[PDB]
Amino acid sequence: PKCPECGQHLDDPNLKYQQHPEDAVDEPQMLTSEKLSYEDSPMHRFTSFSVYCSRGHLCPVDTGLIEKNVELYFSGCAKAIHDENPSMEGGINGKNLGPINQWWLSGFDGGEKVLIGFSTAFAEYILMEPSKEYEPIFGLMQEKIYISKIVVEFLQNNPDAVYEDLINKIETTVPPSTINVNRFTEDSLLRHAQFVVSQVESYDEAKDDDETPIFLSPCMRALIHLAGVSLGQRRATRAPTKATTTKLVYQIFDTFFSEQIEKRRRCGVCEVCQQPACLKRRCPNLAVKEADDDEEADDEMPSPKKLHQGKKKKQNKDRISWLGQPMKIERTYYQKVSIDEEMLEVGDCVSVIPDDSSKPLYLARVTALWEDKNGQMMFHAHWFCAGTDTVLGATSDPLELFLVGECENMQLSYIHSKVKVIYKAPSENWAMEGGKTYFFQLWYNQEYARFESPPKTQPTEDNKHKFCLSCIRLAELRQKEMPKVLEQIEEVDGRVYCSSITKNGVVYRLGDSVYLPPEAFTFNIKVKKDPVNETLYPEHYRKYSLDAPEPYRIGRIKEIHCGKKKGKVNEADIKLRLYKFYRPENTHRSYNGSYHTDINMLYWSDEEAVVNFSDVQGRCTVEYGEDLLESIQDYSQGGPDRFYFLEAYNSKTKNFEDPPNHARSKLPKLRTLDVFSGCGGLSEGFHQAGISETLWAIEMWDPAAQAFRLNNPGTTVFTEDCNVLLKLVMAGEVTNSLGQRLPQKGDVEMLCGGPPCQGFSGMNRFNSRTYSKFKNSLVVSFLSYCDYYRPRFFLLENVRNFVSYRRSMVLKLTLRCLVRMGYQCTFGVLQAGQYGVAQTRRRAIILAAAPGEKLPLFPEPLHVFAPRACQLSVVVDDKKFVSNITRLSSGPFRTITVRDTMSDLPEIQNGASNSEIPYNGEPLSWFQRQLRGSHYQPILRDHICKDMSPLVAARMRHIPLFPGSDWRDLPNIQVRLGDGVIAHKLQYTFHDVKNGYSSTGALRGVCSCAEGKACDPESRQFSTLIPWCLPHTGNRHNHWAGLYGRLEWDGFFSTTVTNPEPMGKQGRVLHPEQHRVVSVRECARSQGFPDSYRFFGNILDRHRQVGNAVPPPLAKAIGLEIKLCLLSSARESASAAVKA
Ligand SMILES: [Zn+2]
Ligand SMILES: [Zn+2]
Ligand SMILES: [Zn+2]
Ligand SMILES: [Zn+2]
Repeated sequence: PKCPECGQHLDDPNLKYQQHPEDAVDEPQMLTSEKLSYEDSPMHRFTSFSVYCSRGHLCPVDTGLIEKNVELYFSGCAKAIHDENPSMEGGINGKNLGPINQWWLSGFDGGEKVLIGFSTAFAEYILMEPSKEYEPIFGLMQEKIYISKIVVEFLQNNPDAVYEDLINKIETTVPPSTINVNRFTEDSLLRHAQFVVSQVESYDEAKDDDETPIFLSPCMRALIHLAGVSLGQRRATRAPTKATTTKLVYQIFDTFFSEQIEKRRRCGVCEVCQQPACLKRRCPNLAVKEADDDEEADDEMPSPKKLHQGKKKKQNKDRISWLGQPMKIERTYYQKVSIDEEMLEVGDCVSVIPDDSSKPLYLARVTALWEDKNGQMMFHAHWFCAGTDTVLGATSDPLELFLVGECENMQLSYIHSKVKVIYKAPSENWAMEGGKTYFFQLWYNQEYARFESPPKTQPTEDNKHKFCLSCIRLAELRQKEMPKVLEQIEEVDGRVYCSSITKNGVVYRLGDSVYLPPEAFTFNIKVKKDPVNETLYPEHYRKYSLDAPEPYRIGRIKEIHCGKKKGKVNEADIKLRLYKFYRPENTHRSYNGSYHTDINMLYWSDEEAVVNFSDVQGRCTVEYGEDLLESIQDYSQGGPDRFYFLEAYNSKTKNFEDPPNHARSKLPKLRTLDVFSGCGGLSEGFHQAGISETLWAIEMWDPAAQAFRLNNPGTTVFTEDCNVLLKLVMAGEVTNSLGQRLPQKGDVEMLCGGPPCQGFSGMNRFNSRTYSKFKNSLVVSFLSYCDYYRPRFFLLENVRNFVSYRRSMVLKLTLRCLVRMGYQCTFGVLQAGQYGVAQTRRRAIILAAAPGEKLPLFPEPLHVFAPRACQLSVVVDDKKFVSNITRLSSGPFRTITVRDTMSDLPEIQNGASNSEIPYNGEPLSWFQRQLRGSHYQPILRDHICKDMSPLVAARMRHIPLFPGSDWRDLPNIQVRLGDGVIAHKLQYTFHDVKNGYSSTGALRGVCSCAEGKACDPESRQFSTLIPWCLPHTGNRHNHWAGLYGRLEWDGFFSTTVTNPEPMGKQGRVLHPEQHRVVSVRECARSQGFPDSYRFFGNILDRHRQVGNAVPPPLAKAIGLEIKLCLLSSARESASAAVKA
């Protein structure tokens, strides 16, 4: 019993038949009425409507029957186009009104004007209210339509919105009384995914701009993949931001566009492709792939080859003759001047023509001039680097050269011409200056991509002739790397026993402690599943289609025994006898040691080991706790590489005895402005490192600016657009609107900030479209703040991919900009997890130091972390750039786990709303002890989590506790959803040709596409415990591994969480044990925020605050590198005040 025209089942109890009114005259006759008074189709209103098949069954319109060619007829009261009355008053009745040509919509912009309309070969109709009988059908259609309105209006306002932003928008929208639904959930969006998506695509075709289609925003692409959407199904129709630049900054971006600015695998299958300068044949399937592809980068390639090592051509010899008297005599005889038709003097610059493999004319500075024992007239060439050959490439000034550590001896014959090379030195008031020939400003380090201030070491009279800065640089480096013996005692055999040695500029005496790889030495050693019920766990079959290393070994120096090279000591074969230290985990305690133990603590062991000095990783202080003048806490925080012991451990007895007797015995706070401050995470870390004071912050979002105020009372927190506050200082205004005191030149010592990269964040080459955005971006505004203020220190923090955006053009242009201003600058990727947080998050960091200060290094990882997460290198124009970081893999401390992070917090349930609750317990882990304080605090603030819908909540309760459990572990069971609502079972009705049958011979398919056919809609199940969408799109998305996943106690957070959603893109977000999502505080702990840190606004505002922040431990680490630059520069002036 099915309809041969509309398909509807006759046994369906919701089926209804059409009932005509009397008047009911057919379409043509109805249309010739005087009740009626810009298109060749009469437009009229239409109330009390009903849609039906030739057989008379009331029909939906949204179901695609019209498209499947099925003739649909209608009836009701036709009224006048201006008549707003939804009653059958001023109107004629019509019946079986001509087969519906197509249906349409309008009002996707202005007011709540969403009008539904029908089109017939006779006329156009603007549907008013439906008939009694047809009302429920038009009712479901009304829902579908409202959701589509919310989505479209939200996307016009908020493009760039992420999946979690949409879910919140939908969940939060209060539908009018007229809609039969109380509120829309994620379950609704998934149910009407095909409708919504096809409507969002329709809006794009309809109103036309040069702007990005709305179906391509992140939330929309996330929906398309998660739900099983078929793109391309067509339907219905109906001044730019200016950056406050400085002259300098403007010209860089201006003089880049005005140069570099130049100018397809379509699916075929879709309805868009299957249609014919008219063009709107833009394949949605290709568009999605392209947009998804543009979001991915390339993370290994060899060390870049050193320049100037190619062949050179010789110039013809006319007259080459020395002028003046020899400067010195060494087998070699130096001279101040030489003749080569014209005059060349020690210190001039020359051009050397190479074997033109690209034709780039080589440039050098004439270091020395001499005549070798064979009468060959030589010169030493200290090579220059063309800007187009530094990281900068094409963006650089073509007249700009750079100093390098590249120099070689050559015959005077290679010289083609003497070249004028000017040093563009900084002014006396370079700091107050904010707004032809070859020149150079900086010294470039190819490997690490550091532009720094020229050495400024002047020639001694002993080497006034031979003076090469590259030779001096190489010298220092070779002698620092060198393993040399400082003081030697007495030899036994052919091995000399010493009291002190050195390497990497670190001095190692006897009794000092050392770091070593875990493979250096050893300690004293130690010594199958059953079938699943597949009817109950039908998705578990999907469960099957390198971890963190060990921290350093530690030992105290007993002997420095050595070897002998014929005459003296064999500097290479320095050996070390050491006393082994155990970490509580190394001990029989193992994993049970590592919990409550101070990350700092060790145990003494009379055990001995011999290793090479070449394996020593560094020095560290291991002291006895009872022979300490301060408390362990005071000691441990006092400085880096500080470890302690209070007991000793006998491996044989497995006992802890007291240790033996032989085991015993101002900083300038830079005045900071933090643009795009947030709640102050970066300001916090920098405050902890002691290097700063944040007196000014700029944050446009009220809840964040409020939260920054709470935590920094001394700060002037501006909430105006930074572009306005800049135009205001560049006008002499001393105060803003509220009368807040504007910072001026000299006030700001350090400038930091995280500029958003809104409309250009993508990997492909620039366009007219993408450049436009970047040209006036906050990156441009931020660089301008740097140019006007001329701060001593600068930091631009961002997502790691900032380094790869637009073929690295965002990075290259940022560096070029810093260079034109005259700054020492560099870049690097850092992994948050390596500095003490239970989270994998990389960040691009752009450091800059003013001429006069020194350019800081990137900090050495303090924590051992998984290698997969620590991919720190950057490819720029197919050359591999690396930072000064040496600790590739290892480090002094064990990883910080989710357990360390939150194992102390008291239980909370889903929807937990009390912001101020007792702790109900003491801290457990070392980490917890740190963020809580070494005292008593009563209140636990922000241990608050989202009230998830009864459906989500029920799923969370059914996720098991075993580490690694996600949605694949859910049971296929009916659950009473708190209210009247009942979460039903997922029906397996299709074959999965690729996945086979279950162990019970059951089907695994959930949609017709599992069999290779097209999707059959309304095979689409909703309000199921196992979400229908997941088996639907599983095979193409790695079985959505992690979705509804609980964090592992031993694990970490996947990324910075800003809004936890179980089917989102922010990773495993459920609590390891409790039937809820991670709390605001749990996230704050993942970010290494002290427990006393304050947040502001509603729950979501507090989640976004926490998640948007730079983790304070990463900022402390960076801050401490600034510490060394300050200390080092403060003592350099002091050891020069004496010489003056
Ligand atoms: Zn029918
Ligand atoms: Zn297509
Ligand atoms: Zn040299
Ligand atoms: Zn399907």
